[PDB]
Amino acid sequence: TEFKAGSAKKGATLFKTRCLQCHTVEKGGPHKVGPNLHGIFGRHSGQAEGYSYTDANIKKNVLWDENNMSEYLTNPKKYIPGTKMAFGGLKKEKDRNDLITYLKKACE
Amino acid sequence: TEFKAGSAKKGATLFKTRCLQCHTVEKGGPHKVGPNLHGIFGRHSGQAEGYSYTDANIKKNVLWDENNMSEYLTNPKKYIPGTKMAFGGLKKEKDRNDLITYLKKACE
Ligand code: HEC
Ligand code: HEC
Repeated sequence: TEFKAGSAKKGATLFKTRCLQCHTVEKGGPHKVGPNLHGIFGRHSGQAEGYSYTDANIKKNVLWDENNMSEYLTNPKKYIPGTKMAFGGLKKEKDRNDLITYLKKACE
Repeated sequence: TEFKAGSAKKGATLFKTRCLQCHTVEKGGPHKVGPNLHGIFGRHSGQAEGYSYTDANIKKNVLWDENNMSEYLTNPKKYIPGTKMAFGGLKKEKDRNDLITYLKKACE
């Protein structure tokens, strides 16, 4: 790709410190501020039921792959202008590789 | 995406006339000229076991999503220079949408 595997353990702690405030990853996990992300890989943006997405996310219709996800995480608002996800971004590719490695695994 | 759903039925007949000569889609289907494609979506290129891929496909490490797949099908050799897949391409987006619609479904 333009994405390579990292440390899932490192990625777990990245999740906890940077994403857990708003999201769950487990199957049967609830929506919070943000939507539960189980099964995100391969699904298009805006399709978790019971969550109120912005117009912007839905119409962006991103197919979530480890690769798209990387560009998204760099700068969410640059990627989906108008998203209400209030997260600045993960500028280091190594951080993103770690986190996505952990998401790839925990969201299946 | 930059890909929209079409006719899975139309996509089935596209498969039969243009891809079936070399590939199977069913779970438990054999490799032929080309590899069995069950589960292709979300997997990287070159990872079906028991198939002898070209150096080119493997190192290209494409993550197969309905979207990548479209660009691939336009012109396989332009996309993976050196691939031994001898298929010229499906130039009409509508044809590709139909076929991918059918693959999305039959390869799960
Ligand atoms: C609250 C301050 C957030 C933090 C921190 C993170 N996310 Fe988030 N995310 C949040 C919201 C409110 C939304 C909805 C956006 C909208 O415009 O509707 C999102 C969305 C996602 C998505 C898209 C999900 C989809 O189903 O399309 C993803 C892939 C995502 N968020 C991932 C994620 C990760 C991995 C984070 C840690 C770096 C993270 N988000 C932080 C809110 C919040
Ligand atoms: C024989 C003349 C082919 C026809 C017609 C089609 N494909 Fe093919 N495909 C063929 C080969 C020999 C290979 C291997 C390529 C190599 O360089 O190793 C491929 C590969 C694929 C792939 C990649 C699979 C992977 O696991 O990475 C895909 C996605 C694919 N072929 C799809 C496919 C479709 C949908 C076709 C009909 C339009 C099709 N191929 C035609 C051989 C032949």
